[PDB]
Amino acid sequence: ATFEIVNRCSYTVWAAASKGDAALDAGGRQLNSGESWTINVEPGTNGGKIWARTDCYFDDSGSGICKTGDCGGLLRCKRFGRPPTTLAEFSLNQYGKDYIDISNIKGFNVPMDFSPTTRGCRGVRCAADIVGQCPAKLKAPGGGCNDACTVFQTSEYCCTTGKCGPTEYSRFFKRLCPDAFSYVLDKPTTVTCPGSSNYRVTFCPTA
Repeated sequence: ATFEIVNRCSYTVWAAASKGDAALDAGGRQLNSGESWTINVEPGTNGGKIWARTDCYFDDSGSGICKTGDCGGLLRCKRFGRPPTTLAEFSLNQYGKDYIDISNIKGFNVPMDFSPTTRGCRGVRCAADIVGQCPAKLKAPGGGCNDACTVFQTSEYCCTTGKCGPTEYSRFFKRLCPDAFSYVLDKPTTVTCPGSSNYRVTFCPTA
């Protein structure tokens, strides 16, 4: 599958793509405002994620730090990033179908649209000003709005027992972005697409 990753933000982001134990394609790249990066994701990829990182500094060797979404200090991510990270999530060619969603379960840093570029399904978007409206106790100093599990580490927020309900914090994310996951047992907002669809992920789709 092809993913086009587009930075429509007025600021530079460092895109990342990983399935948790490996990079997808190159794994990461700098995107200046307006730049597009096309990657190729192997069919059958389960549990892939794409996200943006902000305020990064990398040396020549591709080693450094980012204020949101850092993946162990690497430009080319092999593992998932540090919250807060708005997440584009996908599993491809699962019994004939692709499954895509946006998630705020690991917080929010950059607004996002995640849409197919081929026919047969709809896209999803979370583009509200979640950082500006973020509850005081969830604000991340480096930027972004943390999820409550990251901040408080309780069974209820992290849904550790497999039983949990919505919370005042999850409802905040859900109010602002109804089409994104707001906690682990949220009513699924997953979209089913034809297997082997292609996609575009746009950072800052409205601005």
